[PDB]
Amino acid sequence: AVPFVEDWDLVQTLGEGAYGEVQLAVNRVTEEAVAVKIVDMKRIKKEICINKMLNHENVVKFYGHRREGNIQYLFLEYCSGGELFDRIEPDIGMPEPDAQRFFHQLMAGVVYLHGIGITHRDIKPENLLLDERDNLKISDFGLATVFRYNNRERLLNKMCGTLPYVAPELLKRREFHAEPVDVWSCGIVLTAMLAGELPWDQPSDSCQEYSDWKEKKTYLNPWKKIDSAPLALLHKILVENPSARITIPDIKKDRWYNKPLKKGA
Ligand SMILES: c1ccc2[nH]c(-c3n[nH]c4ccccc34)nc2c1
Repeated sequence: AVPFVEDWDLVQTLGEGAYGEVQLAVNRVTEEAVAVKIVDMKRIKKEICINKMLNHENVVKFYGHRREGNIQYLFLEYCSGGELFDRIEPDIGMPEPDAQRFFHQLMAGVVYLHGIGITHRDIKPENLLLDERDNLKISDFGLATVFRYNNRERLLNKMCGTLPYVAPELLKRREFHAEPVDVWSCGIVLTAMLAGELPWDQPSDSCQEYSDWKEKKTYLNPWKKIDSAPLALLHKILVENPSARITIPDIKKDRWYNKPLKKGA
């Protein structure tokens, strides 16, 4: 019934991703905003697929796809808060309570994804978007994949993600469980929120700072910035053996996880 309701003005670049660009579009009638992620197939059927499965307040909403010959357009929730990456001040981090709130929302979203059998595989502050109220949303299912189907797990073997965030089993083992990889990467992001710095270049036995963590020398950065409650949680998440690593139901019971810290909005 409504005429030009389907015209959007491309208003500005939001981020020029590796595969193309995302542009803030705005509806000319309604003034609705959306990010339109632009992928030129000639330079994704899975990313569209996984996106159609998803519905949850801490996951970026996907509205639809315009096909346009070669240019793939993906029509996604606009988060005017930008990326979490930007609320982490270098060498400092952010207030404990802001962190603990963003960590509760990250867990929520991750519980939502594992429970529908999807693994995101690239969790990091650049992929954690914040709306106008400062609600966290998990973004970008470009690297993600299925790890339970018809209620049977499959082990992963493809190496992916982003080295400083990646679990150590994925560098040492041919095959590994999906869910401890995401947990692990959640703890790297926590460590960043609380110290403003990343602990190691990669979780290799050839990485001095990683050997230091494994040795427990927490009198060094970034751990000295951290504080015994959160850090105790981090001692359970960054455990090298993925079978011994804390799981999400157990992070929900953790003492700092349940510590009152913040006065509501
Ligand atoms: C400020 C700066 C960059 C931003 N990127 C978004 C954004 N929302 N939805 C997306 C979906 C995919 C990629 C980016 C986004 N909002 C921003 C606000």
